[PDB]
Amino acid sequence: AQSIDQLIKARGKVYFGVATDQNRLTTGKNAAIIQADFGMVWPENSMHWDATEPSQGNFNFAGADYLVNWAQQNGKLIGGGCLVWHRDLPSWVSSITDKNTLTNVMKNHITTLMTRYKGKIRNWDVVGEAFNEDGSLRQTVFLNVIGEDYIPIAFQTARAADPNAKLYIMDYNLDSASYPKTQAIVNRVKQWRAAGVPIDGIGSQTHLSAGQGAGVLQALPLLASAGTPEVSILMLDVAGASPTDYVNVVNACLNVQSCVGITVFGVADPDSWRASTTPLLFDGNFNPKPAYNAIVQDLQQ
Amino acid sequence: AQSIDQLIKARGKVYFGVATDQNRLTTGKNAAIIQADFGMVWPENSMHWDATEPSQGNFNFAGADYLVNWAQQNGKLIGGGCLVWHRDLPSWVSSITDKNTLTNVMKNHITTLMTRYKGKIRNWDVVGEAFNEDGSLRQTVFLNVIGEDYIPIAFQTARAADPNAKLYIMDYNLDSASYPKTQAIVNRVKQWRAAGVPIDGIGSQTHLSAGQGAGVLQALPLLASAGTPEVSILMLDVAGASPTDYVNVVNACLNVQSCVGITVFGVADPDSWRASTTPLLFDGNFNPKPAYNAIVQDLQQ
Repeated sequence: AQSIDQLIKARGKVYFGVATDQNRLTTGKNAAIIQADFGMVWPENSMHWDATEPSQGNFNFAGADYLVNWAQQNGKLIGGGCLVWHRDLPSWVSSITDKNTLTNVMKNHITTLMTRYKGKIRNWDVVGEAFNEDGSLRQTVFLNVIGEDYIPIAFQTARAADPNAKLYIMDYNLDSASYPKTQAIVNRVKQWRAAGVPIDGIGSQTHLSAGQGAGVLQALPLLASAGTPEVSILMLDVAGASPTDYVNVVNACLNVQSCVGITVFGVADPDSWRASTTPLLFDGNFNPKPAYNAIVQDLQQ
Repeated sequence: AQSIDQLIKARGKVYFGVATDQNRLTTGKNAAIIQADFGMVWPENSMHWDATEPSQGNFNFAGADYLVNWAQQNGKLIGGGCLVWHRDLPSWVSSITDKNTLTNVMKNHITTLMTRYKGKIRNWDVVGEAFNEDGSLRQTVFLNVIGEDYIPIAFQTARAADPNAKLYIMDYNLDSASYPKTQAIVNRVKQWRAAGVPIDGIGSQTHLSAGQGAGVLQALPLLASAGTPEVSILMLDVAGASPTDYVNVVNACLNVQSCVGITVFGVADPDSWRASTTPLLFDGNFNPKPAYNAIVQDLQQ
């Protein structure tokens, strides 16, 4: 079973990565597969806000520490979870109505996580899921209380905390070039970067249905037209795991110079958040599926 | 699938349980199977010392809180994870050399966790894996620094923290009645209870190879001869998952009045610590295996 990370590096990319966490690495065959076949690990849950700061100032780092240590001991790159988003946000944060307080709470959360792992994390998702489907800004507690400058503030705070990290904005449903959300994030990132905001990358959280891989061949070039140094495919899975869909997504990254790599949202189907759609590259016996072998063949040519 | 928890309750027992945690409940089909078929949940990792007190006096409860909330919402009993053992132990604990200090650290760890969930946890494993295979006490930091009184102190502290909870000592390789460790824990528990130590249960961490189920029919009655109010089988798995092995373990519990129930160490084979031995009751597609149906039939006769 050849390594898709080694093959994608040979094509000039940085990594083929996977989401994982402590109890994945201690069960199944996940550790062995990640050691052999993937070049970068991401925290499935252990760096999100609900996991890391469940009460104000009460930081929970045991899970993230385990992942970072494991990655360093096994020579893997590390991607950092989402620092600022609304999903599963603890109630103590969404209850805050004072602009100064929330600004400092946001800054402290960013700075504390990034400082702890300073120099060890290749890229951080600083802001996630900030856009509505129509392309307007999603009305989260951060937008409602801080205002539109919360995105500039978050990225400026992150850059100061670890200047070595690549700083990403991330969203989903960026999979079609004709979708308003895709066009909107490009336009806003262009305008933020022109004003000096340090957005190094756009990460596309690519959760696809059967047959949607082909659209990424046109969407990813559009995302790259925003002019960020990097773009990436994040937390990829595909209902049905057709080889055609997976190969199309891989070729989209190969076709876009600034695409640095691809991360898949888990190793084996039974550990997927949508396991009934068997959407990953390894089956419930940890055997590589046809999609894995099709990626290998596509990368060899 | 018919519920083995309902069926074991119909035979006069308390529960058929399973180990789980937050990222199991949000992936695969684990939540649906636990809702339908199991009556108790245990924390796979979220209550061990490395997860809950990675620095002195500074506790991490996000993962454990999630599990406790989920269980209460879904009407499930909750078993508490091992409070005092040598596994998953942070280096700050194992570097302590003063008896008074380590005693206070141990008491504070016990009291803090048990107080937080006071009244919500049916069972706590207070001390785990305290015995060598020859029946002598394992030379852990607790034994080396405090001495053999650490076990009485741990149980007396636990009883004061939550008098409602059933307090267990737990160990593995208690699966054969002629094995030295089995008689040794009986000897010591009888002594401790005669000295008024509040040991309510012996929990047998039952990790079996093929064909070893038959021996539990003699070992579990021997464990029960120590006179604790309860015994249980914890974190059960069986290499090969033979119906004969699983049914023999179930019948050992049915044969022992004081055996309150059985907990299996996960739901589906790919999420096992020894997945290559396919040792659990559901396969990698979340289908019940022959051993599951054999338990169903055994409990109905």
